[PDB]
Amino acid sequence: DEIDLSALRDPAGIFELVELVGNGTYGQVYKGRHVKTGQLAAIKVMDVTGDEEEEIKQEINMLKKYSHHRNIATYYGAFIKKNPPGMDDQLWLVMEFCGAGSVTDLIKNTKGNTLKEEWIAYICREILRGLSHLHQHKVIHRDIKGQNVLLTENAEVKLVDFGVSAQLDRTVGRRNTFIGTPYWMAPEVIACDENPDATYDFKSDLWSLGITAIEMAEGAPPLCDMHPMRALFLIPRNPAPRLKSKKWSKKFQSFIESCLVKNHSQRPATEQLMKHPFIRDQPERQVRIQLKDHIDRTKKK
Ligand SMILES: CC(C)n1cnc(-c2ccc(F)cc2)c1-c1nc(C(=O)Nc2ccc(N3CCN(C)CC3)cc2)c[nH]1
Ligand SMILES: [Mg+2]
Repeated sequence: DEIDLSALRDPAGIFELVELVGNGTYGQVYKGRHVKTGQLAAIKVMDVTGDEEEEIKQEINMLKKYSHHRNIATYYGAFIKKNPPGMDDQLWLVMEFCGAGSVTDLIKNTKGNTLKEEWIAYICREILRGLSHLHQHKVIHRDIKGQNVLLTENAEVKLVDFGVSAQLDRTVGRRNTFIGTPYWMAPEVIACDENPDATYDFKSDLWSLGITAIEMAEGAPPLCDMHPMRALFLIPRNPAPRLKSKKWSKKFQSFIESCLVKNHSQRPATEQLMKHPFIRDQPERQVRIQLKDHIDRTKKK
């Protein structure tokens, strides 16, 4: 796990920045086009500062090792633009371009800001397959949310942004860093803010998945109205958030119930959530026509 950012080549005459599509923890993410081929790629540009140096090395290594997986946006390589001595250099991280954008963007471009149970089931399983791969390699994402779940032109689900992700040595290993997006953060993660003896593990990603499912169902996560600091206080003490409507199937209500167990000890693991009827029983690996058509309607207008 040794990266040198000196032997990296200049991106001039290879990739160019077309438009800004989003941002990722540290950096601004662009739609990059290859100068010759016209091949599209997601490119995160960020200043190589001493404060965010080891956190960028962490990301690259994690992407080099695990991004091959079909449910993780594939890392191609890195370039660097040299600013004059004393100034910070621009690091370019090139990656698979997810043409349809984020789950959050699909929600906003759907009637009543609510997705079908069958899309939520499909996406939730693809996220679980991505998380299962990561957790098996002692990885915690620690920032699972609609914004970090992207879709390709083929409506293939991809996890992105390993900027606040943890690499563990031992299987039973634990973390204590208060990090993530407040609305999606698990209670045992939020505990670490004030309590210095509090520790968490991979289970925290399965809570965030639970909130991401509610995000897809209702259009936004629980406590999205109030201030993040006003939300961080209630998550640990309030009862597990549920779906407002009862029109949702009993199996989908059961999946949110399984995901959002506040006590991480009683919470099911990744492999257990895969066997849950909501994940196991779906109409799969061919029939995603509705999604591919839904994003084609967005392309026109
Ligand atoms: C931003 C995301 C949270 N992110 C954080 N960090 C990295 C990243 C990028 C490159 C690397 F090498 C490493 C990390 C990434 C990352 N966004 C992508 C990506 O493809 N994003 C994308 C593409 C298209 C859209 N459109 C919006 C408008 N219309 C509806 C059409 C679609 C929106 C967003 C791929 N990776
Ligand atoms: Mg991949």
